[PDB]
Amino acid sequence: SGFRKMAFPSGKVEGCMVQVTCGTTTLNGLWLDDVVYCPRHVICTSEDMLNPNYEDLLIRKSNHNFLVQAGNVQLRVIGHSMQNCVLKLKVDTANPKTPKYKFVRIQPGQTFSVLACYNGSPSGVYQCAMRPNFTIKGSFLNGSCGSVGFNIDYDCVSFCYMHHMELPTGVHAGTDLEGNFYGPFVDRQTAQAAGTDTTITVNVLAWLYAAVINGDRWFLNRFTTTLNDFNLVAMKYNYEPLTQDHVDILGPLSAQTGIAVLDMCASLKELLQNGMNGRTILGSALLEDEFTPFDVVRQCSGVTFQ
Amino acid sequence: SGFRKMAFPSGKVEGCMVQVTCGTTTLNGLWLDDVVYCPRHVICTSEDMLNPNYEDLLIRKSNHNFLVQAGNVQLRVIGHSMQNCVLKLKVDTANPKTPKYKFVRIQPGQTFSVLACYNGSPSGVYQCAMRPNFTIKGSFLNGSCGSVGFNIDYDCVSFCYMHHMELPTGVHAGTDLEGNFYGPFVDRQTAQAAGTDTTITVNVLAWLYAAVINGDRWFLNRFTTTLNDFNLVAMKYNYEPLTQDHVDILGPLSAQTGIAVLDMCASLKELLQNGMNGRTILGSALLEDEFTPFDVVRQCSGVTFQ
Ligand SMILES: *[C@@H](C[N+](=O)[O-])[C@H](C[C@H]1CCNC1=O)NC(=O)[C@H](CC(C)C)NC(=O)OCc1ccccc1
Ligand SMILES: *[C@@H](C[N+](=O)[O-])[C@H](C[C@H]1CCNC1=O)NC(=O)[C@H](CC(C)C)NC(=O)OCc1ccccc1
Repeated sequence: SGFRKMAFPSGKVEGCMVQVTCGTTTLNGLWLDDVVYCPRHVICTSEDMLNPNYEDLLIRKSNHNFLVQAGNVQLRVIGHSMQNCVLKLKVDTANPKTPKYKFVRIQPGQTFSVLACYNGSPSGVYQCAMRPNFTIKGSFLNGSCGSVGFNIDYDCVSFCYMHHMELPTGVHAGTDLEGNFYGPFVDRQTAQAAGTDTTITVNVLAWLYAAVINGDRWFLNRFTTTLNDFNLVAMKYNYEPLTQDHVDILGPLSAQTGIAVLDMCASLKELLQNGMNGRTILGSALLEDEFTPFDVVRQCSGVTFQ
Repeated sequence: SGFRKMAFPSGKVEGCMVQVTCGTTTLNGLWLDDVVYCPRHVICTSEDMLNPNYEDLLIRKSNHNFLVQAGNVQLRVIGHSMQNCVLKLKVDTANPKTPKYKFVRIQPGQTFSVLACYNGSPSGVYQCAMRPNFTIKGSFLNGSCGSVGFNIDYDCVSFCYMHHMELPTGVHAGTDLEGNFYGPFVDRQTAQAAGTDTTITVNVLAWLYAAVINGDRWFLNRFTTTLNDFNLVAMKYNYEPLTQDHVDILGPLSAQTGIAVLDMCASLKELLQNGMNGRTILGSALLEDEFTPFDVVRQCSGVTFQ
């Protein structure tokens, strides 16, 4: 028993991290087969940052301008292109540690693991959700750009995130591995504010099922609700609407615990209206929204990779 | 910026996990050089568990009785011994992925990363503290025994924990890699209760410094306290006494922020006596005690491994 914010094992991704330097800027790249992927802002200087012209900046760069190191091994760059906000550096050596992989664009509300890197060396690993406003609440300092987000399914690494920037509010924004930003953000030091965030309702319900599976059941009340009546309460507390698709995704947890999803909704309604009155759930004094239903089933059933 | 419960990258440890089966029980082992380390209760059956006689049980086992697999590769066992509560299985193949490593016995209040494994395959990674009562608050199911705890310092893996059991209260207990239990626990299904737990005061102070470094400063008050006056308040709230050694360990964070440790103690005193009145600190509605001062400096300075 027990329930923790668990990251995926990072070993498959650690083998792909390199250091990319162009001029004085050094940041991380992802080395898969004979390609290194990194944020295109590696080619900016201090006072390009307001509105860089990335195409003009790249045209002035040759292959030798890019210094790529995998540990203490130099990788020779033999070609470069730009795809949206990522650079693709073709190198003369394929990564012998390239895992089975996929590039995925994740939906808001989904979770992934972040491998935070500096100078191409891993610092740590933690679990993040793509917030409804397309930001993540991470831990990133100068030098962390090109750190990636991923999920593992059996033997396959699904890369979903590459780190580019921190908004003046302290939340984080980045791209998929095709270099399209999540949300309405640009790789410029400009005015750009995150949308109002909302709480991921299906995740909160998943975590309450996790609480029940682990023996924390004090919040279960005796009532039921309709989906429409629940959603009127969700709206008032800045929660996302619960859809029939979400009800269906919670079906396995409902079955395991014997608690109908609309009965769990009535318990959540009471928590939102009344608070927790000093009580914790799975050691938290707040309602947790960064566990998906699939995260809960994985952790509560002991799903392994490969 | 930002502050997350960050685990160490797990790749160095993932390469050492194997499956050990003796009879019907399958669990995890740690494969370093030509030795596999695993909990000795792999040799028990269902109705040995109340008071197993491990020496008599092992005497009945030969090398072929132990089936060890590293992925889909069988490792042939060529010798076995027992050291305290761990088995050491000598194998015919040295692990080619053996990292630089050390066996350490950690002190209560220190943190480590856990790589949760089933059938010798990694499931996930999370950060734990050794509680003052020598338990950990983990996430472990049947099949997780032999999962290990570790810290990484540069290139060196310090193994500190091997998982053996869950107490009837839902907290977790295990050994160092010499097979000595942390705390007064035994590898028997007997009556054994954890001591009353206490909150790790130096860690709470470290996390309040982390909050200040990341811009969450609402709780800083204008007062100071003496160490003796602070400790009278700590005792009442079931916090550990703060020692001069702890004051000294908090010196780097004090310097960075300009807040004297006894000034931070006066802010913590007010939080304990008055509560947070619905306010969060680094997204938490409770005082967090599973970050060491060294964890905070590592995360806030971007320390990498190798
Ligand atoms: C990565 C750049 N790199 O590693 O070279 C960096 C991401 C960091 C900065 C601190 N927190 C992060 O998440 N990205 C940028 O610096 C980015 C560059 C633009 C061309 C997109 N700008 C940015 O994030 O500005 C905000 C900021 C900078 C420095 C400290 C705090 C916030
Ligand atoms: C590991 C055993 N294994 O993998 O084969 C297991 C640890 C688990 C059980 C569920 N939670 C854990 O942390 N350890 C034991 O089963 C242990 C064996 C004794 C000989 C020490 N006994 C034990 O933990 O009893 C409590 C328990 C068992 C099963 C479910 C919940 C609690």
